[PDB]
Amino acid sequence: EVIPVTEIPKFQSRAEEFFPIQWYKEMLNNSPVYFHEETNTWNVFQYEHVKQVLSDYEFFSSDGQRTTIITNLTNLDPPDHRKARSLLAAAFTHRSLKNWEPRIKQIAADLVEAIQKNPTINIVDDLSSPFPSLVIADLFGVPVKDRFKKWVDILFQEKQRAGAEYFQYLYPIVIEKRSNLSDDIISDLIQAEFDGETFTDEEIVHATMLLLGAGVETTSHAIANMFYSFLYDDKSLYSELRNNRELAPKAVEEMLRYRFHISRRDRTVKQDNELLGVKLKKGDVVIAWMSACNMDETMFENPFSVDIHRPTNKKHLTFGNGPHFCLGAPLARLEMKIILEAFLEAFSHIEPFEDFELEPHLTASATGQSLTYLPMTVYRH
Ligand code: HEM
Repeated sequence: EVIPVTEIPKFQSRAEEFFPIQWYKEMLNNSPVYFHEETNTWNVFQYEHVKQVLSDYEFFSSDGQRTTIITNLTNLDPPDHRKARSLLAAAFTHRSLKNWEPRIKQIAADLVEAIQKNPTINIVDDLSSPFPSLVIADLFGVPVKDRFKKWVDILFQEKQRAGAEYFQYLYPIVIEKRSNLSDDIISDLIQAEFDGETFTDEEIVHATMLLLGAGVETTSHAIANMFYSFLYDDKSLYSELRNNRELAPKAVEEMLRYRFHISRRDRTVKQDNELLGVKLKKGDVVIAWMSACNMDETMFENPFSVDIHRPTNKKHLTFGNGPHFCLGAPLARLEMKIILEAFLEAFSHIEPFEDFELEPHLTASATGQSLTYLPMTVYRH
């Protein structure tokens, strides 16, 4: 049973759903452990409850009958999760993340080089939408000619057709790489082994589709919302980053705490318990609202303000917590750092369009509402 999580807050505007800080403050102050009769869900907003739901799989299972949304990795609890996680993790080593940085830098340099003389840019079409698709295509090892945005657009049934077309495209590339191994994700998934078990070629195609669904639109949203913040939240932050070019990672971590909305994951209660202060029964569904708990003043001082120097920022739960903690988190942080650093090198100052209207430039997405357009005036020094 697909649970329509959109019906819990019932937002009055796309703009509110895009940045629901008023609703987070209401739930944290008045209703932090909230039973929603219409969806038959429990809803938790406080940092210590959200963290417990995400990680304590003995009590809060990822593999229940009801959900908020090809290996089903995200739907497995330990012990069955260990093999799937280990085989996919073979493509996300410390060595690969080190080797990816100069490749991702090249891609960012080319995207920014295309807009370097622009008086005005559109973050979405010029940067946030193409960049994570161009990156994942390079990291997969796709032929240079195919270097792909189309796929994830369509991968959003339209869905049956698109998945069958991706499969026919990639299946012969995996077979080819099995005989012709290179430093790319597909080659690392071919060589992966757990207790003598390996992926089949078909499983590797599915693994790449899971990585596309996990890592493209999420990263696009995170980048667009970071640039949104520089225009609309702390308008002095961009200047601070220009003045000290080592601050990019701190800025990325604060934009993942402050401007990624809405982050929520569901679990199914596995055993009766009152760990969240209320009696729950086996089969109950709990939604953990990570974006809300990222503004819990018990963990984050001055939580409704941008502060890239807040020493707790690295504790945000935008990537989850526990066994399912985002496999892509290092890559996501690297992509956001590299695109921000390339942008800072090109542009001395950015300004919003006085006439930009948010409501007409938001569309429904898996995370709530996403920018369709984000204009800015840019300057060079
Ligand atoms: C800003 C970007 C991203 C965000 C906000 C994000 C968020 C998340 C979250 C919250 C989970 C945990 C789900 C849960 O507990 O139920 C997760 C899992 C995962 N993410 Fe990410 N993600 C991002 C980028 C990426 C990228 C770039 C990749 C890969 C290229 C990726 C691959 C995955 C995978 C494979 C899992 C499943 C791990 C498991 O279930 O063991 N993600 N992501």
